[PDB]
Amino acid sequence: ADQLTEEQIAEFKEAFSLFDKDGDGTITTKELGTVMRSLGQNPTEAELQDMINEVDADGNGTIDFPEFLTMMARKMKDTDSEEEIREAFRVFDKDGNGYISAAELRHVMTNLGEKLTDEEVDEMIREADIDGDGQVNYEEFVQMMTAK
Ligand SMILES: [Ca+2]
Ligand SMILES: [Ca+2]
Ligand SMILES: [Ca+2]
Ligand SMILES: [Ca+2]
Repeated sequence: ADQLTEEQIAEFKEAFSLFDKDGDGTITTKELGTVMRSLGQNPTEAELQDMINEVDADGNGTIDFPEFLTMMARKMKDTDSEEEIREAFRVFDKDGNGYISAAELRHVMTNLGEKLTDEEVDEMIREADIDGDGQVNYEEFVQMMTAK
């Protein structure tokens, strides 16, 4: 589904409180980055406050529960395993040997649902593309899909 079930909201409520250091109803930068460090990442507060601000409904820069449900919905629907990402990466890569070229990426993301033109594909790539090679790799892909 796109919308959450009473079981998932329940648990996104149990997670919400668990994360909260003060015990209020707002998550800060500091609170969530501590979980993000334990789940294996390492953003800074700054890199946190960025993605906080985008997803803020009210605007305030602290995370309320309907914006955690909006966050974690958008997470939990998309990501399965991480293994799902990998196999879907090497579904997208036509030959399969490494990289999804601009060409390959256009065609399969156009078959998926939004129609992309050349420059729409280039632009998706370019912001994430470290080599400047015009291809999207697995770490660039995982970075790219995270962003827009
Ligand atoms: Ca708090
Ligand atoms: Ca807010
Ligand atoms: Ca390829
Ligand atoms: Ca690249």
